Amino acid sequence: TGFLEYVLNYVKKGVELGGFPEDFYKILSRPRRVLIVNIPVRLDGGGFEVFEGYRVQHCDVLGPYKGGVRFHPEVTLADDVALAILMTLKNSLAGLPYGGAKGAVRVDPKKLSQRELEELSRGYARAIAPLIGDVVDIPAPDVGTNAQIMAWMVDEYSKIKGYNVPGVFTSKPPELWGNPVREYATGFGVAVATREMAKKLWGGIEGKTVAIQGMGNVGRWTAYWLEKMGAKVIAVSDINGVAYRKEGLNVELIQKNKGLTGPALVELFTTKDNAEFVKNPDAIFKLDVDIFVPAAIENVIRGDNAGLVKARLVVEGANGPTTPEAERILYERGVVVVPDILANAGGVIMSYLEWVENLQWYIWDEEETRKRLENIMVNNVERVYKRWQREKGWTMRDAAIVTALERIYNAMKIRGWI
Amino acid sequence: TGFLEYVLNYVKKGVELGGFPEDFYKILSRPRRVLIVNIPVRLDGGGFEVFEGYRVQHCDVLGPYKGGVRFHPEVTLADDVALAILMTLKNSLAGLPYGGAKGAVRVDPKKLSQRELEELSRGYARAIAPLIGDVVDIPAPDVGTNAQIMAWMVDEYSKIKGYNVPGVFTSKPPELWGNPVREYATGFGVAVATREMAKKLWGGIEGKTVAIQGMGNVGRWTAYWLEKMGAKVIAVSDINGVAYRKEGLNVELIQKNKGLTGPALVELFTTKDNAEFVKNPDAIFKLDVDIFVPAAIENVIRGDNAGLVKARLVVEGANGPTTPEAERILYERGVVVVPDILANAGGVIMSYLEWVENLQWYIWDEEETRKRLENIMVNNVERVYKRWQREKGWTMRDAAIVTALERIYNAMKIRGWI
Amino acid sequence: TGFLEYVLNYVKKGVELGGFPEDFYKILSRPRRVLIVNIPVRLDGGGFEVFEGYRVQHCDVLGPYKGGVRFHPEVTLADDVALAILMTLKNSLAGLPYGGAKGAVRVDPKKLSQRELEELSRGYARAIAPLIGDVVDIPAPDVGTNAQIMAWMVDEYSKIKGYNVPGVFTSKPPELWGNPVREYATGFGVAVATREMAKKLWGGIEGKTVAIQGMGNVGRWTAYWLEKMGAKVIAVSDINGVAYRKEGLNVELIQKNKGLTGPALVELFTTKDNAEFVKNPDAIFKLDVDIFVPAAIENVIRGDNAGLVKARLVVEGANGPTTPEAERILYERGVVVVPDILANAGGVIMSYLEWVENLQWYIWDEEETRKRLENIMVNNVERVYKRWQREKGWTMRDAAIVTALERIYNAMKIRGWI
Amino acid sequence: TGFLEYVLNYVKKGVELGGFPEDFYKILSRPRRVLIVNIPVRLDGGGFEVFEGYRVQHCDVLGPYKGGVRFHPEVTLADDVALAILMTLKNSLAGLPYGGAKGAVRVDPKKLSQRELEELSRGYARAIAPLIGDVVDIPAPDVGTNAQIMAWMVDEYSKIKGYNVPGVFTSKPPELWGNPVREYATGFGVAVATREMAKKLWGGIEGKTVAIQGMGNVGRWTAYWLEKMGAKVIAVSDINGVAYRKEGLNVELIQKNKGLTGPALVELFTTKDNAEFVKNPDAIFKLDVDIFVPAAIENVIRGDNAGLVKARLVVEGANGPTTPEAERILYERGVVVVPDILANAGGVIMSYLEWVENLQWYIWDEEETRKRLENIMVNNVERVYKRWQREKGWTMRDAAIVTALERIYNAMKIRGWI
Ligand SMILES: NC(=O)c1ccc[n+]([C@@H]2O[C@H](COP(=O)([O-])OP(=O)(O)OC[C@H]3O[C@@H](n4cnc5c(N)ncnc54)[C@H](O)[C@@H]3O)[C@@H](O)[C@H]2O)c1
Ligand SMILES: NC(=O)c1ccc[n+]([C@@H]2O[C@H](COP(=O)([O-])OP(=O)(O)OC[C@H]3O[C@@H](n4cnc5c(N)ncnc54)[C@H](O)[C@@H]3O)[C@@H](O)[C@H]2O)c1
Ligand SMILES: NC(=O)c1ccc[n+]([C@@H]2O[C@H](COP(=O)([O-])OP(=O)(O)OC[C@H]3O[C@@H](n4cnc5c(N)ncnc54)[C@H](O)[C@@H]3O)[C@@H](O)[C@H]2O)c1
Ligand SMILES: NC(=O)c1ccc[n+]([C@@H]2O[C@H](COP(=O)([O-])OP(=O)(O)OC[C@H]3O[C@@H](n4cnc5c(N)ncnc54)[C@H](O)[C@@H]3O)[C@@H](O)[C@H]2O)c1
Repeated sequence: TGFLEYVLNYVKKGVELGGFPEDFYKILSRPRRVLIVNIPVRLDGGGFEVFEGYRVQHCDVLGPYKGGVRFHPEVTLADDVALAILMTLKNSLAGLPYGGAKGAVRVDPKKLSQRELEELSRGYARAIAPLIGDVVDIPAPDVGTNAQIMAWMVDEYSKIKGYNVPGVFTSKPPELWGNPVREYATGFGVAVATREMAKKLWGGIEGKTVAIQGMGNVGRWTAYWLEKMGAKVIAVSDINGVAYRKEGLNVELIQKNKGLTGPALVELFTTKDNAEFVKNPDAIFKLDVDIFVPAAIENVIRGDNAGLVKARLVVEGANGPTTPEAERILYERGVVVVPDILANAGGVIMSYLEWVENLQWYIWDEEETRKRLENIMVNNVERVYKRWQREKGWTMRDAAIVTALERIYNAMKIRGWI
Repeated sequence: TGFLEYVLNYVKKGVELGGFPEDFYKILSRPRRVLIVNIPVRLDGGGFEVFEGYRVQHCDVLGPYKGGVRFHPEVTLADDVALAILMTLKNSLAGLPYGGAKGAVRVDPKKLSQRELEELSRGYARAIAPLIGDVVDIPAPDVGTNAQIMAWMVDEYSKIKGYNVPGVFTSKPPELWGNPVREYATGFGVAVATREMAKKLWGGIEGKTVAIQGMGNVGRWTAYWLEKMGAKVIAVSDINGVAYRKEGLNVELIQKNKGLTGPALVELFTTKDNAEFVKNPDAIFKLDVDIFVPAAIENVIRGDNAGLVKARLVVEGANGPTTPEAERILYERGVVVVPDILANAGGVIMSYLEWVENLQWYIWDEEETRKRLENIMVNNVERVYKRWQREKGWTMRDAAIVTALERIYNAMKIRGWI
Repeated sequence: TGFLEYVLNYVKKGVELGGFPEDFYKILSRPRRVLIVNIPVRLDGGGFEVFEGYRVQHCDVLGPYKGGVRFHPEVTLADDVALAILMTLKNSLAGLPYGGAKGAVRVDPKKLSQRELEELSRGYARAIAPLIGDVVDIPAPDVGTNAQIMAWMVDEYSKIKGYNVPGVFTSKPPELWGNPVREYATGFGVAVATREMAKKLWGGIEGKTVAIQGMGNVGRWTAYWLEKMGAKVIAVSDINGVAYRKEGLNVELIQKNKGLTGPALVELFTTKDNAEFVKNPDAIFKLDVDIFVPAAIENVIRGDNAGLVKARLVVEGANGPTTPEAERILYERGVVVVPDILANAGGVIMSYLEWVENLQWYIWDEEETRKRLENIMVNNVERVYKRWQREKGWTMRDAAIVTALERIYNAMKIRGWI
Repeated sequence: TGFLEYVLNYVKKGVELGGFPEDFYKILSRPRRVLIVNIPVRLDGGGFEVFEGYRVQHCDVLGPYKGGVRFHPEVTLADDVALAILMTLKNSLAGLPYGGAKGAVRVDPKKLSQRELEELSRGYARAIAPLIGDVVDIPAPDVGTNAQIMAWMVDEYSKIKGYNVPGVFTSKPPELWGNPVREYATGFGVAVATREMAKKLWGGIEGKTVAIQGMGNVGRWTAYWLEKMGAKVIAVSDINGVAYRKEGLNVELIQKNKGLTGPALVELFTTKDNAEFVKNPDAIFKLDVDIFVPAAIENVIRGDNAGLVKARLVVEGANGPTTPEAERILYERGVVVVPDILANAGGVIMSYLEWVENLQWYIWDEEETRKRLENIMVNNVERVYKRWQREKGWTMRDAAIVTALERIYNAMKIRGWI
């Protein structure tokens, strides 16, 4: 109910800004339908154990329910219900024909063997099965789960139905009806998001400075595709330190090191390439750069350090890095931040594309996929802009919240729900 | 949560007496599946309100989930999960091929308008529709619901399947595939069970004196069917006092004045039929009668008054009339008490008989229905007695919880669940 | 294929006798449908294995398919196709609305661990699932299978549909929606059949010396129920020897000590009773009784010992105990041989009742069930008797088969199949 | 069974060369499902007849089963099971999400009328109906069948589902949701493969000499498109003889005179083209050419003529034209032979494209169809080629098989099947 409150405030805040009837907020604060279950599993080493899991199907209007499932020992309904609501605003803002769901299972995957894990996975999918499906609810991986856990579920559902049902789960192995672009979908998306921002602020991202935080799965690929567009990745921090380069770091090294972890991949720019290694994860901030990209964790661009920020553009790659207090501070100095909800939505858009491909049992090539993925992204930005520019005091954040909140309201009205 | 904690302890006490593995208890302690739903209703005044509702489905093994739904404001899942647990054992004990479930909806029906109520009922059914059917989960009425509500849910479900589904809900109007016996179902059972226990103890019931407490739906019908079996109903009470007649009360008046409220029945036994009267509804405990039948409210026989009970046999028509302490007190005095899970099951069994009739689109006459109900009841009273006499230091209560718990245990074994 | 070539002629014989068209023979020759599956099992004590299985579905005119499933290593398709054909005729003759089928899985159940057997059993039900159902095809146990295996199958199929499906497999545990009367269903039937025949040849079975060969399941209860009808059993054989007693073997002992194996039973007759023991299971043949009942195995009355037979009436309780050559001889001596397809059909009939009960989720008492079984058998022997006497030269065998080929034939015509 | 043992051995090698566990061979060896059915047909002036048919569904891992249905009198199960295993491998190699299946009906269509042939075709689609469907099993034409027959099966299936289900059968009439490109699919694919194989060996087909064997449906269109790619068709043969012309045969005569049989087209080259014509058809094995294409029958290049071919590149147009022994020879003589499983896969590929179009109810133009078709084949070639070089001693066929076994094995592992 902690995190939940926050979301209930995030959405409630948006409503007041969009002048929406209290009735609208009503049907949004409560999930449409929630299924709680207890999966019984017989440990290969031992006796019995029944795990409690669930699926949160928040809203349907734009299309089928979409959302990943978590496998963490400290999970609760309220958080996922709260998360599910967020998933509804994201898809809506992404311009996808998706609803918003979120599932979970209370267990520590690091306590189960391959047999016990696959056993639980199959069990969870078989349990919620009567309520999911390729056109009703398409679960996806999250925290504990991964492409492999999804695969087992896809297979379990397929045996129940008696035929192969690929579209019921997304982000599955390339060998099991999946699309490879998923590897850098979020990154490529972050790069396209920002590239479009510059084209409207400075006229183009070409030849611009870039300071990315976190060479994980987001930051890493955000730097690669960024340069391919015309940016200069001069800094790429991480837990250890940073990698400076006034000419621009050689990101092409990332293609031949897609498994060189994040921290080590930071050293690579120091050991192999010739770059300045300033051991300190708090330097990329004050560093004189055009664009700063926090693609690591949350609570990074707080108020106590908001002053250090030198970049005039902040594309939130990580989830909720800039605190509300900082959001204000940064906006009153010129620095503008792009709503993470919009920027890192490339992940969902990718799952969407995988899904569409599954329905017509046809897989597109990398080039093909990347283009549609980009096209959507490019069109999502153009939308939030018009709203943002047609209002004073309204931050990108607010523009994005309303824009999403407005698509849902619109659908519900036409549909005759309110 | 305190009531649940109470039901779980109750189950443990039984899991041990029967000597079942803890794994068995692991499967029963948690419900098989829960479906929380939020149905929005358009009120007359204003236009919007979303209600909280759900359907707990405890265990399958003996057959489809069965259980009523509660329409009450102060409702919580925990308590309802507990009821579904008790509904599972009760069905097992009754010999019915039923599972056990329980649904609820937080709302006060005495606040909604006739229209709004129908709208809510149809919304509840339509929301839980995918998880119910005449062979998967058959709901029924409870505290805030009645026959009329069942009717609105039967019609709704039927307009969803595209044809008539009479067995998807029991306890429905006689004019809508119901069975008139429901009126006296429970009372007829209490009477059948009391007679059987009387036989296996005194050799016969008739001539035996009976004192029933409460002239409600259970009590008034128990006092009527018991006299038909030979008993001698000499005393009946309600909130307004007690009606005594040594020669014996004329129960025929009950059938000639059913629906004549409860307290008006008491005064009726005084006006028409000559009967003494005392302005004290607690005098029935004092009476020196052979059999005492509490058919009103719980905690009526506490440890602070157990020593005032003369009766040698106590048959529970209501739920929880005897306190765990009063139970022991009386027991070590020679007074045996017949468990409610066994005695008042005449209502649950009747619903079974209605369901079976609905599946074959054939409704038996009243005599046919009665004979099938009497048969089941009698057989149930046998199974509990035989076991009760096998162990030592075992109360009737104990025998039921184990006998019902053992039928579920074996079911899960053959099925390969444990 | 030798057994199949046999059955095909067994039928062709009936076709020429009844004078049915050859087009009829054509359709009844080949099975309507045949599903072959390979189930991969992960041997616990090992790695992998792929078992071969199938399910033959012969004729559907009378109603849904009904046959048993064999778990045996020497099972071949052809034999089962032949077994299917016979099952269709047997179900027709039995006066049931069943089409008769057959199934088998090549394996030695006595070579697989319990965990392995369940897995295999569950895989067979899962594989053929798309072609079975409480109203399309209801399997049953047979040689390598049993009630427990039937349970695992019902269970599996049920987790596939999503709800409980009892009527999908018969001969299931009494605790899992089965019926007790199945214990002695076959025997009782043989008892009723011999009783009816004695009423048409001698006018009553009262005081008739009977000799039962084998004390397994059939002979065991055939002897017990036979006495209750007035007959008197003097001899009973088995692998160990023969129990003689002209006064009458105390059959009540059979119910007292059931499940005491075959050979042990013969001894019990020597211990508790004063029966005379003879070390030779071929003595029963030489005995001069009124009614002989072969209930052990096939090829018991061959053409080399037919003359030795003294009984005036022969009732087959086993499958094919009388050899063809012997049937011929046994007949030109005034000895009537009641066909196995008519006498031991008590088993199929009992499976039909259990089924009819599951469809209505209502279980009948042993009384109701026994009486119903008896009824069907009587009208069968009756129906078969009228035609037998109508023709000259015909053997009960002929009359039996022809009666069967007739009900199926009349059905195909009315439906427009031929 | 001879061909079955042959195909089984053909796949045994691959399992070894690839280093897969024997478990893989276990499950891949036996067909998952086998539906055998007997369709009764009422002959015209005649009477009755029951035709035997079946569908072998081998392996559904990469996607829904796919395979053709044969109408030949000399048909046997084993052979069809064998062919189904090949289809399973072929579909894998083709990079299509297709399983592998094969159907057959034992009959000689050149004996039945149109009315009877229609009744047989519909009865077959109707008999297997429960085990097929646009996402389960998509049959197709083969020896005794064609588009006309598929049309009848599609209609019979559509009247069973209650709506039009076009994607259940492929290679159906252009007027019936089909695609024209099917006409030259195989030949175009063979042409694309060789053109791609040339580039790797030399650097282009432009200028290279080509010799084809048989101007049927495969060779004919292989020659047409081959020339369009820079090739120089100097020899086209058939049963009637050969046609040489070092300058290059004008293929325009093919398209314009499409549907002019095989041999006739050959004469047309001797009449409307100054090409030589030698009676002896074996001459094609002497002409020194860069590329040779056997597109007529099997057993064309054996051990007795292997050492005579001049071509440095041989592309298998027909099925199994090159003898195992001759393969040994030709290879150790510097001649590379392109596996038929890979080369003529063009028709199976097109079959996939027709399907995709049916699922989205949209038909592309010839250009669109050919681009996707060309791409797939080009990609299949690369995959095989790249793996072929990674090992020594291996042959094109060797790498082709393993390339196919790998995609399947991988999917089975990720799925938990092994
Ligand atoms: N592709 C996705 O899964 C996805 C989509 C939704 C949103 N985003 C969000 O992006 C964030 C990161 O995701 P990811 O996939 O890149 O994670 P990741 O786990 O692959 O990488 C995170 C990186 O952060 C670095 N890091 C930790 N603390 C740091 C600090 N103080 N300063 C600098 N670097 C630090 C780590 O060393 C690591 O390399 C999350 O908040 C996530 O929700 C990711
Ligand atoms: N047939 C059923 O619905 C059913 C089945 C399950 C269990 N029982 C249980 O039996 C009890 C009564 O059910 P019912 O359907 O007859 O209810 P009811 O409302 O028809 O009647 C209860 C009666 O109790 C009387 N009463 C209350 N306090 C009393 C007191 N101190 N002394 C004497 N009379 C008193 C009331 O005035 C009323 O007439 C409940 O606890 C119920 O759950 C009933
Ligand atoms: N009850 C049924 O399931 C059923 C229904 C169909 C037909 N019948 C047929 O009846 C036959 C027997 O079945 P069952 O279930 O009673 O078998 P069972 O296995 O229970 O008992 C068979 C008995 O035959 C005895 N036996 C073997 N050889 C003997 C010999 N030479 N002389 C004397 N006794 C001998 C054994 O010792 C054993 O006690 C089978 O052929 C079966 O197919 C039975
Ligand atoms: N397009 C397809 O359907 C397809 C796909 C799978 C594989 N291939 C295989 O290709 C082979 C041929 O198919 P098609 O469609 O061209 O067949 P087709 O019947 O249309 O043509 C074959 C041609 O081969 C000629 N021929 C036979 N023996 C010959 C000889 N000794 N010398 C020269 N010519 C000879 C015939 O006269 C005929 O014109 C078959 O084995 C088939 O399975 C075809």
